[PDB]
Amino acid sequence: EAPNQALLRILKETEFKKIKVLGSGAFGTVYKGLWIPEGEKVKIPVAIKELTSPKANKEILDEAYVMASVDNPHVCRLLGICLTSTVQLIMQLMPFGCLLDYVREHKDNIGSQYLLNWCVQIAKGMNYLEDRRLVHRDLAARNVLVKTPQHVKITDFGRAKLVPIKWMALESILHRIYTHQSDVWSYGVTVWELMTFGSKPYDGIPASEISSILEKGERLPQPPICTIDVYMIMVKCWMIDADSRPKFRELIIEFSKMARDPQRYLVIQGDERMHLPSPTDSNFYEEDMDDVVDADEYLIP
Ligand SMILES: CN1CCN(c2ccc(NC(=O)c3c(Nc4ccnc(N)n4)cc[nH]c3=O)cc2)CC1
Repeated sequence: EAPNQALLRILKETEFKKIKVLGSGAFGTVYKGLWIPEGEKVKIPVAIKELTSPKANKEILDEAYVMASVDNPHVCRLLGICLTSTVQLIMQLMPFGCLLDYVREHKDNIGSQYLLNWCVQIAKGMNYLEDRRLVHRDLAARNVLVKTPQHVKITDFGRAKLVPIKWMALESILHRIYTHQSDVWSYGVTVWELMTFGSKPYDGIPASEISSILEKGERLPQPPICTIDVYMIMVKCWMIDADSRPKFRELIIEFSKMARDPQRYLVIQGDERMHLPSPTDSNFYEEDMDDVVDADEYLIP
C-alpha cells in the first residue's frame, strides 16, 4: 500500500525537565514532565512512558511507529521518543488521566451531555483508525484519556495492528480474529463502562467462563441511567455476526442525534445542575505558566 512518510522525532534527554511520577504498574511507569525545545520559548506539558532488555525496546518502538502514524483530535499522538538506555515515549499530557477512574471519581458531577459527547468522540477516533486501516485490539475506558472533561483521546497502542477477554468479541476469544468490527464490540463494553460510572464488566465471573456465557446469549446488563435507545446500540455492538454490528461512522451519527437532546436518552438524578472543570474555570490550567503551550497548539512543519 501507500508509503508511511510519518516523521519520528528523536528528542534530547536534556530538553525535558520537572519529571514527576503519575502511575506505575505491570509494564513499568508513566511520568509527568515539561518539554522545552531548542530556543523555541515554549514549555509543553508531556507524558513520558517506559515499559533494559531488547524485548521491552522492540514492543515500545512498535507503539512509537503506530503513534507517529496517527493525527486525529480524538487519538493520542506521539511527540517523539527519547533514546535513553530504555526507550521512552513522549506524548501530550492528558492531566485528568484515564476515563475509567474519572467516571468513578466524578460520578456525582457527570451528566448526560458529557457521557454522550464522550461516546461521539471515542467513535470519531475509532472511525479515524478505521480510515487509517488500524485495528486497536485493546479499546476500553482505561485506554481513553481525559485532556479536559469535554475532550477525550484514545491511547495505548502496541496491541494495535493492520489478553482483555471481557472487552473482546467472540471471534477474537475463540479464533483470534481481530477486525474493525471486533473493535466495535470493545466500543460497546467501553460505553457500558461509562454508563455504569466505571463498573467491572462481568464482575466476579472468571475469564475462562466468558466465551460460554456469550455463546449462550448472555450480555452485559442494561445500566439504570440507560434508555432502551442507548442500550439497543450497546446490544447491537455485541451481535454474533460482526457485519451486523454498527460501523463507527454510524455510531458517531447515532450518538450525535442523542447528544442534541441528552435528557431524552440518559436519565440521571439532578442532571444539568452538574458541572465539571472547563478552560473558563478559575485556575483550571505549578511552575512558570508564562510560556506553556499545549501539544495540540505546538505544530512543526
Ligand atoms: C488520582 N490520579 C493520579 C494519576 N493521574 C494521572 C495518571 C495518568 C496520566 N496520564 C497518562 O496516562 C497519559 C498517557 N498514558 C498512556 C498509557 C498507556 N499507553 C500509552 N501510550 N499512554 C499517554 C499520554 N498522555 C497521558 O497523559 C495523567 C494523570 C490521574 C489522577
